[PDB]
Amino acid sequence: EVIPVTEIPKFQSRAEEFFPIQWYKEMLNNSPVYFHEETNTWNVFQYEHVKQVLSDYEFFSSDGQRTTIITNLTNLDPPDHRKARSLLAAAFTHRSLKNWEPRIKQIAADLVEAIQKNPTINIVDDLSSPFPSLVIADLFGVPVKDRFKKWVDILFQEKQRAGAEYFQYLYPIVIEKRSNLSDDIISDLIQAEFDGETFTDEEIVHATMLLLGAGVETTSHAIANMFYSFLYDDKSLYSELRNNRELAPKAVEEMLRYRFHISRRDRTVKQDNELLGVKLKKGDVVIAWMSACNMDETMFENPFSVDIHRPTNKKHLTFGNGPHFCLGAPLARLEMKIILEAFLEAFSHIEPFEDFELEPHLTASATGQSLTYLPMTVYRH
Ligand code: HEM
Repeated sequence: EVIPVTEIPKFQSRAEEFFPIQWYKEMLNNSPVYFHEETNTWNVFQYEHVKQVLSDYEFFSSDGQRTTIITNLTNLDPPDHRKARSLLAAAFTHRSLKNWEPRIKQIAADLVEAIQKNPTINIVDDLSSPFPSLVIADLFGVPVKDRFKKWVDILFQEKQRAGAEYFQYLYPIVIEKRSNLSDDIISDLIQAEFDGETFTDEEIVHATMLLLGAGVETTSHAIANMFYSFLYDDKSLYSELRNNRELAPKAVEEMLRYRFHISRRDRTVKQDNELLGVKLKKGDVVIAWMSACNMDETMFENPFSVDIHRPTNKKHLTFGNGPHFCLGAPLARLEMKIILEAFLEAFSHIEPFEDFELEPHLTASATGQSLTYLPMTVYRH
């Protein structure tokens, strides 16, 4: 049973759903452990409850009958999760993340080089939408000619057709790489082994589709919302980053705490318990609202303000917590750092369009509402 999580807050505007800080403050102050009769869900907003739901799989299972949304990795609890996680993790080593940085830098340099003389840019079409698709295509090892945005657009049934077309495209590339191994994700998934078990070629195609669904639109949203913040939240932050070019990672971590909305994951209660202060029964569904708990003043001082120097920022739960903690988190942080650093090198100052209207430039997405357009005036020094 697909649970329509959109019906819990019932937002009055796309703009509110895009940045629901008023609703987070209401739930944290008045209703932090909230039973929603219409969806038959429990809803938790406080940092210590959200963290417990995400990680304590003995009590809060990822593999229940009801959900908020090809290996089903995200739907497995330990012990069955260990093999799937280990085989996919073979493509996300410390060595690969080190080797990816100069490749991702090249891609960012080319995207920014295309807009370097622009008086005005559109973050979405010029940067946030193409960049994570161009990156994942390079990291997969796709032929240079195919270097792909189309796929994830369509991968959003339209869905049956698109998945069958991706499969026919990639299946012969995996077979080819099995005989012709290179430093790319597909080659690392071919060589992966757990207790003598390996992926089949078909499983590797599915693994790449899971990585596309996990890592493209999420990263696009995170980048667009970071640039949104520089225009609309702390308008002095961009200047601070220009003045000290080592601050990019701190800025990325604060934009993942402050401007990624809405982050929520569901679990199914596995055993009766009152760990969240209320009696729950086996089969109950709990939604953990990570974006809300990222503004819990018990963990984050001055939580409704941008502060890239807040020493707790690295504790945000935008990537989850526990066994399912985002496999892509290092890559996501690297992509956001590299695109921000390339942008800072090109542009001395950015300004919003006085006439930009948010409501007409938001569309429904898996995370709530996403920018369709984000204009800015840019300057060079
Ligand atoms: C800003 C970007 C991203 C965000 C906000 C994000 C968020 C998340 C979250 C919250 C989970 C945990 C789900 C849960 O507990 O139920 C997760 C899992 C995962 N993410 Fe990410 N993600 C991002 C980028 C990426 C990228 C770039 C990749 C890969 C290229 C990726 C691959 C995955 C995978 C494979 C899992 C499943 C791990 C498991 O279930 O063991 N993600 N992501």
